[PDB]
Amino acid sequence: SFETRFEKMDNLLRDPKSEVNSDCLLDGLDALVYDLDFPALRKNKNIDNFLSRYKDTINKIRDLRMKAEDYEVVKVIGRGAFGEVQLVRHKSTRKVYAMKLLSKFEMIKRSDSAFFWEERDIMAFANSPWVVQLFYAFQDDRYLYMVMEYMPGGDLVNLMSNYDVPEKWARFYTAEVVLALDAIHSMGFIHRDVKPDNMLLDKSGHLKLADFGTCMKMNKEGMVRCDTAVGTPDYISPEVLKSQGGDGYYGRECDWWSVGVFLYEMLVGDTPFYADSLVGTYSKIMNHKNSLTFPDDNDISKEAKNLICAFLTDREVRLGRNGVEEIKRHLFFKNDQWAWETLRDTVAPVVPDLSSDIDTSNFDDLEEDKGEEETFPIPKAFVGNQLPFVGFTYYSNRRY
Amino acid sequence: MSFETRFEKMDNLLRDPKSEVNSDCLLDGLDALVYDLDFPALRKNKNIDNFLSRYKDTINKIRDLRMKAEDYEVVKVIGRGAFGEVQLVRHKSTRKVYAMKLLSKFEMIKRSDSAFFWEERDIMAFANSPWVVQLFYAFQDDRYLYMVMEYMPGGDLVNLMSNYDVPEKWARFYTAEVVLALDAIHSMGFIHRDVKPDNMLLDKSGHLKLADFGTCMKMNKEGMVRCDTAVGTPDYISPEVLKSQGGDGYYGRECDWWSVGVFLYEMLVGDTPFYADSLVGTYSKIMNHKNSLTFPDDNDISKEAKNLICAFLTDREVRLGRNGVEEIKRHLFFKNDQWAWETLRDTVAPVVPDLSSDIDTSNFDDLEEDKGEEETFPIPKAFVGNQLPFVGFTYYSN
Ligand SMILES: O=S(=O)(c1cccc2cnccc12)N1CCCNCC1
Ligand SMILES: O=S(=O)(c1cccc2cnccc12)N1CCCNCC1
Repeated sequence: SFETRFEKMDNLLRDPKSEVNSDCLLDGLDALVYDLDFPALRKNKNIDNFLSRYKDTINKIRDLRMKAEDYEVVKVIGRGAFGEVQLVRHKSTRKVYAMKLLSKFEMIKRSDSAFFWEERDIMAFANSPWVVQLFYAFQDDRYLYMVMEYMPGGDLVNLMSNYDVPEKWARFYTAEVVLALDAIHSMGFIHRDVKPDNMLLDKSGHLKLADFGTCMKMNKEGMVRCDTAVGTPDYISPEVLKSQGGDGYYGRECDWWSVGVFLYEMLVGDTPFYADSLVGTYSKIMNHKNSLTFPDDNDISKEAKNLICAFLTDREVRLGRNGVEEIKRHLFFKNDQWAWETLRDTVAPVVPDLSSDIDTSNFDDLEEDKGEEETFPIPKAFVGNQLPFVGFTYYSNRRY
Repeated sequence: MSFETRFEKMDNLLRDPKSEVNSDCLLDGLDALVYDLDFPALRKNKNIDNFLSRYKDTINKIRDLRMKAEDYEVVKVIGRGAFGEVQLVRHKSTRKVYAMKLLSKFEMIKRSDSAFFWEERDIMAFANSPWVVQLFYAFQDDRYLYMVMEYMPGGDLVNLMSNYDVPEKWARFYTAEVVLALDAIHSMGFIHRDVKPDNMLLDKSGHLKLADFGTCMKMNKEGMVRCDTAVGTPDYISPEVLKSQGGDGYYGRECDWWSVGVFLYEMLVGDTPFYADSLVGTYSKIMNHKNSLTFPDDNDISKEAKNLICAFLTDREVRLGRNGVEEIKRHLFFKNDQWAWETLRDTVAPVVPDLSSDIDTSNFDDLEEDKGEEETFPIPKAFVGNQLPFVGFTYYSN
């Protein structure tokens, strides 16, 4: 029908998940002009003509659309390959955020994943108090930007370095993590990289997961097929580690194993598979059956040792293989301070005391500035480097 | 501007028809970027092979959903030449009759001239004047631009003049409607440059409208328009536009009035005042208009008619209409007791077409067969971008 058509087309233009919404189209055009405006390319009439036709237009667009200079960088609060994360204040709204920058070039400079789609998707649509929230995603010719909510409480790595974590606390966090992961699993993802670095605390001291660059959609059997291991040395599960071209087919248990590693570390202060060198940790992980030993410390409760072991074991017998409910029913969690379904409503073990909306006391210092890093080389022929990053923008068609 | 402002100015830009970034335009940019990239040679680049593999599913569905050629049933061709054929079409779904124009993307690309259509699209889509043929839909594909306009069943003035020995009363009426039409086009800030009987069409009521505006241009600060472009059929073209072969020339709107003069002479005489066997012949006689312009020894043509024709057919500097349209309207030739300017298009036309059906083409000559195998673009080894000149042409009405 002539009506049905105008409508479907209207929906494809609106839907916050359509590959051709205003966000995708404005991006598509923005990408083109960006990937054409080079003297070597302008030699071609069409290109030159087109660009002059859209010169005034494209410029007005880039001034109306969300851009980097719309934010006042309060301070850098995290770095990594592919880019950094900075405490920013939106110049116009005065609203404070944690904006994540991603070097378009760096990711293109061998990253073999396009990981950022998962992260954009999850943080933008999860709508879970366990997931860091993405408010805006925009880009330019050099960086991807992810305007997320700021977690003033800092990460769990920082917390652990400042306190000798008592069981009560360890229980609380392990519990919030378990609920957080369960929520991510519910969205149909295996996290694959559960670690204290990605565990952040809000202004109330409650946990949220950030950084989902390793998340991968589970199949109908609830499994994942991967020939190359992903994650972190200390926390990678024996199966994700051994994952080979021979198959590489594991379930969500790999996350629970990591939770065990997480628990062991809070109580002990060391990782269950620490070694002189990374490669040592590798051997100790595969040999978990023998390498998993607790130091002679009379303070790790029976239950704690039990759960840690229930997690740090071969997938087939690992606690969690039979849904999250069997983890929750473990004795280690048995307490008289909270119940699972109301946990994030109980008072946290460490509540941050913040001086201002931009208080970064719970984040280690970092240099700032650096000096504009090298990006793509000026094209001699049409390369189209902005094409892989079309539709990343989350601004014109976001969900409400 | 607040964040709310900025956000909304942008969100409205996506919905404005008069916007180059409207959703339709943007959808072109993508639709196009798929065509001028989906070549085995270009697939080598991953950013391309990936970009295309991602939008394959989507882009196809899009092209099928949007307004496409096979949405129209071609009733009969009613005009050809230029870069395509004007055909009588009935919308398959709405069952509405339209005059659809086609423009070979390749043909334009081939012989430069791939920018004229912007003016025509704009004027016919936004003029909103009864003196202008209306553009309802403008869509495209990889090969043709399409301009779904309103059908003018009364045919053109060329046809009318070939069937009647135009009397003065009639000549006056049409000259008057042309004058009003052009003035309206001038009001939008355009110099027409190509006023001729071919583009003068009559509606079902026998009233004039201008079609084909692919020669109009925006008047600069002082109301002029420089230009350098070859000239086809100079019969109606003015001395200034002619002496402007190469950009070495700025002319006013009075170039259109000269054409109106040519128009009037032809209706009353039956031939163009500067006709010659060759194009260069006509051109020469046009330049030597101070001497070449003669009237036959049959004083059928009235005093006023001879005056106006001469008032138009003269050097720009002294040409009638250099002091606004009002001095043309006040000419005696138009002095009559049948109509007044401000109500002219409300008076009964000298020739009202009698139509048999909504698809009656009796007032249009049968056209030949093209037999043409419209050449196609060659497979590019790099990025040619033969779609970029036609990006933002797509236009829909509400
Ligand atoms: O800056 S973060 O990358 C970071 C990522 C994502 C969202 C964030 C929200 N607020 C603060 C920091 C955030 N981060 C802080 C210290 C370094 N460890 C990783 C967590
Ligand atoms: O068919 S047309 O091309 C034509 C052009 C533009 C709009 C039209 C609208 N209705 C009918 C014919 C139309 N045309 C009549 C015959 C040949 N002379 C040129 C004008």
